[PDB]
Amino acid sequence: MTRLEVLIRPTEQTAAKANAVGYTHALTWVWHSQTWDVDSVRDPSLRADFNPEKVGWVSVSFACTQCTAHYYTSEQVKYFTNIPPVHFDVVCADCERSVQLDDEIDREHQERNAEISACNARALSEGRPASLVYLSRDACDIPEHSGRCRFVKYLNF
Ligand SMILES: [Zn+2]
Ligand SMILES: [Zn+2]
Repeated sequence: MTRLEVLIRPTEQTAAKANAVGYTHALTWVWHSQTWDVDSVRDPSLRADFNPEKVGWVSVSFACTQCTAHYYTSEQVKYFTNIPPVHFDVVCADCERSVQLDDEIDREHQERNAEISACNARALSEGRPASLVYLSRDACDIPEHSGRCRFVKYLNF
């Protein structure tokens, strides 16, 4: 449960009338779940048309660029109209983790390939063929990588 505050202030074309009645801004808010607790979701600041006789909607849409997670909320704002739609097209909290695995996959390939190196060397000292090959994403024998890498179970065995 996270509050997202939205500040609305008059456009240039309505600012004089807003001043005349002394109503210079609206501060409103909506709420969102943990899915959208990410750095790129920040309290917006908007310009809209002050109008003394209308109530407008502010709409805030969230959508993940990597998955189809999405969320729509809205709130009424007195005396402001034509409020720009707010869109957060972001990488959601669950997808943030998935793209970061690249640093893990790479580290684990480095480790494995060190062990492959050692096995090949040992084999050359025992008079067996040194048949193992280093891993990459296109040819990987770590079972937990399957999908992120092309799992080739018997690559090195
Ligand atoms: Zn996502
Ligand atoms: Zn791999």
